[PDB]
Amino acid sequence: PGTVDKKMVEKCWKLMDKVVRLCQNPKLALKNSPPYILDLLPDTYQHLRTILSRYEGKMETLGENEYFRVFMENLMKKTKQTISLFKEGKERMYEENSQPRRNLTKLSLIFSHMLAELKGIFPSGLFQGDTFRITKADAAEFWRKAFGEKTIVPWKSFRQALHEVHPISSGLEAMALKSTIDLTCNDYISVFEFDIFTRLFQPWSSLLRNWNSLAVTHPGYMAFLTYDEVKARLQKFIHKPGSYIFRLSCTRLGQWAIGYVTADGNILQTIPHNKPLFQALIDGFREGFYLFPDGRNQNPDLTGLCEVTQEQYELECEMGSTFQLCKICAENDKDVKIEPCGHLMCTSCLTSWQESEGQGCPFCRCEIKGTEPI
Ligand code: NA
Ligand SMILES: [Zn+2]
Ligand SMILES: [Zn+2]
Repeated sequence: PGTVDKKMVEKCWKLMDKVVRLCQNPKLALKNSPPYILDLLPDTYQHLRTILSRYEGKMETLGENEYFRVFMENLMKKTKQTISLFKEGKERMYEENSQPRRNLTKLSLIFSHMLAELKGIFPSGLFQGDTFRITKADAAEFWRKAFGEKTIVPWKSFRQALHEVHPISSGLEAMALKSTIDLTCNDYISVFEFDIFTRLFQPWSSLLRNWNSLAVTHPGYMAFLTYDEVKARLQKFIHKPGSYIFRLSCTRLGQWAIGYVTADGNILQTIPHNKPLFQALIDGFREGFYLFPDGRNQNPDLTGLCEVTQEQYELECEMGSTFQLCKICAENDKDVKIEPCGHLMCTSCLTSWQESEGQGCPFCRCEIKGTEPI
């Protein structure tokens, strides 16, 4: 990734301007709900101006900073990808539920994560990547031992280092993990992304089993939603007290929020504090609040996560080995992803479901907007 100079910054601002103008189109009728691309790109522009200001008469130093170089390459690639999406999408961009339009939401989330990361690494415009404080102590010790004060690490190197303490036992597991951690979708892991991941999937001692059981195999997991989208989803279960879902929030990375239907006709949400999510969900099940994930009658049993020992390493190795298998047949490897639910399976099981007249996704019955080969 090349040195950042005045010309490159100029080209990025023009590319951002084009994306903003494409997204102002009244026919898209974007609601200002997060991630709101019409605020994010102006806000990213503004924070870059703050950086450039702090580095006035020091552009040669800023322009060589590795994080900054990688960020500006990604900003240019992501804006070009968004412009390309409109060009190829044509009138489908105006269909609220088209895949092109859902792809715009995905890019908008990425722009949101990129701005959060930039603000975290350049608070007030000054590079502070090398003094970034990782929240969880074990995760912080891991990063320092493997990487020192580095702000970003190529995925290939991050994987090899993490594997030494938390085995990544299969290629498919690695791809799923990368999609979870690499928020900015650029094949680098920053200290900021690592901080987020290790807060979400604490405790460190069972990191990857926590991730699998919360983000892969749990029907209550909604990934990034707004609170209005959570309420909209649970309102369908307003007459089933104990129905619950849990989500990430693009405006507050590193935290979970659990929405649930009460016994009195209300929907509330709780942000768990000083408690891993799985313990929050065990407690809430026992207490009668979190009974029916996404309104389903069956709730996962997370107590196997209760207690890096040698035993943890072996449990994670086994989970990672089984990860690649399609869980409908338990025979073929996963090789297709359903959109928009994101569930993975083999194409044999998808076909069999469809040939039997089965509707929507074989796991969750969500309508299939498209599929993507793995
Ligand atoms: Na990244
Ligand atoms: Zn299968
Ligand atoms: Zn599904």
